[PDB]
Amino acid sequence: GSDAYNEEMLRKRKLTVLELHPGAGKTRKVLPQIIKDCIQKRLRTAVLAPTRVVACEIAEALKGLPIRYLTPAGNEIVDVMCHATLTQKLLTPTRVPNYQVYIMDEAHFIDPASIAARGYISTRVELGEAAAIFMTATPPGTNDPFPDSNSPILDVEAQVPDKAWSTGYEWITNFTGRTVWFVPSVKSGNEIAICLQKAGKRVIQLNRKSFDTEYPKTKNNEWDFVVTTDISEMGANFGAHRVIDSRKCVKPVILEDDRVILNGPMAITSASAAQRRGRIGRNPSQIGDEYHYGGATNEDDHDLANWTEAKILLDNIYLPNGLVAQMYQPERDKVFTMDGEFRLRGEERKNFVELMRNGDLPVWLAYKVASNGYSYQDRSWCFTGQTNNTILEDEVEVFTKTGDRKILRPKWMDARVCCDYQALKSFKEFAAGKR
Repeated sequence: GSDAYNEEMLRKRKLTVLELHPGAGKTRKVLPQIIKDCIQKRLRTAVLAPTRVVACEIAEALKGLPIRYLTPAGNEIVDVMCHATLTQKLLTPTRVPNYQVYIMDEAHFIDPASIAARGYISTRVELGEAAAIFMTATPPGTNDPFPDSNSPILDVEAQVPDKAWSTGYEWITNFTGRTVWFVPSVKSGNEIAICLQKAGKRVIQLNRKSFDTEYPKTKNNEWDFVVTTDISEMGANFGAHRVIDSRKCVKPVILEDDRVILNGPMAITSASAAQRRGRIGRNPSQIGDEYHYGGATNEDDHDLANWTEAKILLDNIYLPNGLVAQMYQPERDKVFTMDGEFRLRGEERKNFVELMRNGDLPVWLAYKVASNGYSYQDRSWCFTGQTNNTILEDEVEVFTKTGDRKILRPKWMDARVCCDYQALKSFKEFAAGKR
């Protein structure tokens, strides 16, 4: 694919993918060119970043242009927001400008709200109401683990250990410079960190929890190893020389529409493998950048909660005249449910929104509660299943809004609300009517 923008990509019915090499040297000389042109042509433009990190990067690039920065809360016709901000506005009937132009950065993001916004955007574009530009090193549909790069990358199939080692693995410990090592879980990373410091290496550990505090500590490069989960596949830049990829993740997976579990280690998609690899090969300067990788790559991931969630969101975004919001074309092969299967109506839909918005419940859980006639402030469903016992140690008592010391045992189990301590406590709060 190509990285070259031209102004013909802004006429209505156009959907373009700019396949950019990872670097600031293109996205942040390109995005401004597109935005200047949208201003030149008086086009109501929406610019969509995956995370808060990438929006503050986009804002920097566009400083001194008339841009409005949106959040969940007059001369500017160009609005910057998170993928999730768009999808939220769509779900919760809040007025959104008739955007003639959507620019989605990291348009591979496999996050329920991203998929669903790609679905809505592509639909509007098909109908002749808008143009769209999706920017991504790894477009949906592509299946290439080793894409184009800025510098050459040396790709190396290798024995990569998932726990500490005493002997062997000279290649890992010899290395002069700087390594990003992608792991499935923190515990696996913890084990590997300790092994590394028992070879006098210095290791920053990045995960969803540690990220905001530790990501900045790597910016000054006084480290030999960053040991990271898939948090670092998106909006995370390093001065590294090589990448070691286990080629594994842990994902929320649906078993049985009756249980979501966190299943791993399993094999990552080719997009994830490309993004992990994509931390190196960024600077034409640095030529001996390497990528040592473990297991194989797998695109059969229908099981993932994320794909059912995206579809739940999409079915609940409304369009005039019996039109059907479909997924971006390359991602339709992931949805197996009928169009409008998950559509909720009136009371059920308002509760669905409030349970995600004010409830902080996963899309899947929120759907299951609203699906079954249950209201926002009714929490009876938390204590009226069986063998769905959440446990601290050995059985979690809770002190309700209205009396009892009821035992917590919800009708539906989502691992994502009892996988942490902050997760569980937050879910305890919820059963207890206390938000």
